Amino acid sequence: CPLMVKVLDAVRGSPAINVAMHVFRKAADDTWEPFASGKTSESGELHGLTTEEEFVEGIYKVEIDTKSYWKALGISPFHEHAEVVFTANDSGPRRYTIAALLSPYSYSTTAVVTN
Amino acid sequence: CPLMVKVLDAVRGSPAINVAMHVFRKAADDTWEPFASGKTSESGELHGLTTEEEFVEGIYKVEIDTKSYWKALGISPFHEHAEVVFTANDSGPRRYTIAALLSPYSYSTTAVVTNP
Amino acid sequence: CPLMVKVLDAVRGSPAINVAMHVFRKAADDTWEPFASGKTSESGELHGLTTEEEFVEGIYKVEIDTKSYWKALGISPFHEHAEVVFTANDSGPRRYTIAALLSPYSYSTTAVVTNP
Amino acid sequence: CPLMVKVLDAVRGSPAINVAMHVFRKAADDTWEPFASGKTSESGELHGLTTEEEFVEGIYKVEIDTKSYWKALGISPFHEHAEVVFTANDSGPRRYTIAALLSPYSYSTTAVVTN
Ligand SMILES: CC(C)=CCc1c(O)cc2oc3cc(O)c(O)c(CC=C(C)C)c3c(=O)c2c1O
Ligand SMILES: CC(C)=CCc1c(O)cc2oc3cc(O)c(O)c(CC=C(C)C)c3c(=O)c2c1O
Ligand SMILES: [Cl-]
Ligand SMILES: [Cl-]
Ligand SMILES: [Cl-]
Ligand SMILES: [Cl-]
Repeated sequence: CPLMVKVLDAVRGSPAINVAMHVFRKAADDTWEPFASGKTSESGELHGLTTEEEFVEGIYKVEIDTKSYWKALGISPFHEHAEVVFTANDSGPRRYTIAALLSPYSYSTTAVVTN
Repeated sequence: CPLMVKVLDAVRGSPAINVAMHVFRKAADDTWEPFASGKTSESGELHGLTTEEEFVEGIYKVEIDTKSYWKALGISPFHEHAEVVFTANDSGPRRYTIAALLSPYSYSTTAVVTNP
Repeated sequence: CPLMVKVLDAVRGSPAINVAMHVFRKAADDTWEPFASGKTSESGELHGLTTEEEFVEGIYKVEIDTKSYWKALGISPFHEHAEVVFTANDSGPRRYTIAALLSPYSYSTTAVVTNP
Repeated sequence: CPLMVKVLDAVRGSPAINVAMHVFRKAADDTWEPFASGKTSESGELHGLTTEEEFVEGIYKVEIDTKSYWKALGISPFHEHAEVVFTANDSGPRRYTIAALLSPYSYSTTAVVTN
């Protein structure tokens, strides 16, 4: 898997578990084509979204349903979702780990791109 | 103003100047309609995007063109843009300051919401 | 002022009001000497800590009492405090804005350094 | 190991490798007693700092030498170091992962506390 997403909860100090997200690829008509989704594990991770053959160069969006997470906890959130939009593989296939750290009125997202 | 955006550069320790952004509002047919746009000033701030009367309840998206900012400084960053999507004014008018803190492979965004 | 600190609350989307902090300056004998202190205002800002003449070159530490802030809101946070340690004015006088963004198990801190 | 530290580099999109840090425990005279140190691995992690028996309740500081890291990269940094100060184990032994995300003029630190 060349794409993994990890989500953490800055209020509880924990992995953010059962967070849903969808991954889209930008089509030629500039619309977002869904192609993968899942929800984070007990470790806050979502693995197995795609394969090296399928994950070709292009622009991808990860839309993380943070609002449902905060709703489940009874805490009023600001954002509808956290969106991470990036071009992949522009220099060849890489492993991408996208990390998101969530608070009700703020989030951070980082990419760690390795070999 | 009821909506202000501030952008900071975490590599240089400075305001992020001349950063373009576009704001959109979700229409009744679920499409993103253009709402306003502008570029940050020398203080990293963009003021005057809207007015209290125009900024009605709805779902708004701010798309901040962080990629062009980094490319002009010679850096090829990870993100295409930083997007902030939120419901505004659901419990009456509020003032929103969106802050974005930028690095080449990371950004943070925060909102400070005040009751006018 | 040459040194300003701004503190924001990422749980409530608000300035972090009445947050205490102490500033220290490293002495010639390598101990931390008291330099200034104060609490944030209703805007989450603490101004007036020092002056251009007093704020000489050196290593400064700002210790922000984030634990008391969260405890007064009913939260038992992870950190005892947020500490910001930095060399100031090494290439002549600068203006420093330190920003801290607080959550119960996380904080971020940023500096914006401007040449007066 | 009840204490692990992970450091990431927000400029390069990578683990922050060979970052030195020291862990201190606050003594009865309010001074900081060193007790563990190390440098991060190729994955940006530092494991094996302490043991469950030794890591008793108390106030601990992790001082991460971020300034040497940025110096090694030729990039002017703001902070002398990143300090993480916390009380441990106040409700019994936990596993603590301290994460730090570094930029030249900013850092973030988070704690994930699990079982
Ligand atoms: C593939 C590799 C060497 C690291 C990818 C990776 C990871 O495997 C675990 C991680 O745990 C983390 C746990 C945290 O509490 C945390 O704050 C981060 C940094 C995420 C931010 C502040 C956007 C990370 C983080 O970036 C991170 C992370 O980037
Ligand atoms: C003097 C100047 C051009 C900017 C200094 C400055 C400021 O005057 C106000 C600010 O408000 C902020 C409000 C926020 O919600 C916010 O998230 C930031 C970013 C700083 C973090 C994530 C620690 C800042 C921020 O860094 C900031 C900031 O750096
Ligand atoms: Cl932010
Ligand atoms: Cl603000
Ligand atoms: Cl962090
Ligand atoms: Cl983790």
